[PDB]
Formats: sequence, structure tokens, C-alpha cells
Amino acid sequence: SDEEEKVRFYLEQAEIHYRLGDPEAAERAIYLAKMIAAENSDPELFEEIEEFEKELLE
Repeated sequence: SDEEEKVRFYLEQAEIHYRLGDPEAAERAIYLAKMIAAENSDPELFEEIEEFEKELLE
């Protein structure tokens, strides 16, 4: 799925941005990932992105 591929890309960006001390850049990527999941009517993926984001912040 193109949606899943684009979300994976943005989550990868979020992980390494957060690892390197740039949480705002990480949250810019998470925003785009959530928007793709929301646009595609994918609540499960949207929820997975939130759990991903929560694991990063904690």
C-alpha cells in the first residue's frame, strides 16, 4: 500500500529525528503520517502512529 509506505517513511524520519535531539522535526513527520492515515480512513494505522509517537515521547 502506498499509504503504508508513506507512513513508514515518515515514522522512520520521526525515530531518527527524535534520536538526534530534534523532537519538533520528529513531530512534523508524525503530523504528515497521521494525516495520511486519517485521509485514507485507516483508524488502526492512525492509532498505531499514536502509539509510535507515545513510545518516542516516553
